Amino acid sequence: GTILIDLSPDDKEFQSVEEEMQSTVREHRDGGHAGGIFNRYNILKIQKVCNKKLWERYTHRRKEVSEENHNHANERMLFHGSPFVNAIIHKGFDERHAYIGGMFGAGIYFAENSSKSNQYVYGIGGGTGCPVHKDRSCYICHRQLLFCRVTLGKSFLQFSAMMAHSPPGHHSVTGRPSVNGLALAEYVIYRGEQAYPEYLITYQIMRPE
Ligand SMILES: Nc1cccc2c(=O)[nH]c(-c3ccc(Cl)cc3)cc12
Ligand SMILES: [Zn+2]
Repeated sequence: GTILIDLSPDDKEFQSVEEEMQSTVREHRDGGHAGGIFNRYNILKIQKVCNKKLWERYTHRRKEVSEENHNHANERMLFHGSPFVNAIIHKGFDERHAYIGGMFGAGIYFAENSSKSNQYVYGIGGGTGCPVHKDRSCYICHRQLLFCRVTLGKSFLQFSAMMAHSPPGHHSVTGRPSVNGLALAEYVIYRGEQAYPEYLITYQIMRPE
């Protein structure tokens, strides 16, 4: 069902996605261990992910959520990094894509910081790095992130020092940073239907000069 349509770099939609990718890079407390050392990315391709079935799966759930939340889906655009990216874009998000050991329980995790999702591209803690060089900080191998439309609904605020169910009466969990000054928020949904994998970004991390 899925088709991938390339966006021209001249297209304002390309530029706005690249800008969110680039401007949400931060330094991480692991000093680059999981995701590599970089301040910016070389964006190689942005593709729009088009799947009618999956989109309708998403908009149905979004409607259910907003109807439970005074007509407010609380929709965000958030990054997602995973070794299952290629599965996700064909079959949609489901329980196989959950971070089982996550600080907010077994759910599917999204980030405001692109560099945060970048840590999971090769797996939990960056795994053993790129399959070709076994290097978590590879500057050569091509990486992929998703920029996703996500329905938060009523989100449970977890103040935090940084498949299951949502907490009763909520539709998601918000991981609010309570120590790392510059960290952006992280979010968890417990229904895969509450996200749609809208953009596939192919990129490299870049070596600082
Ligand atoms: N803990 C996280 C916080 C923010 C963003 C992400 C994210 O983008 N991906 C992930 C992730 C994805 C797949 C698997 Cl198998 C494990 C973790 C976590 C994650
Ligand atoms: Zn490599």
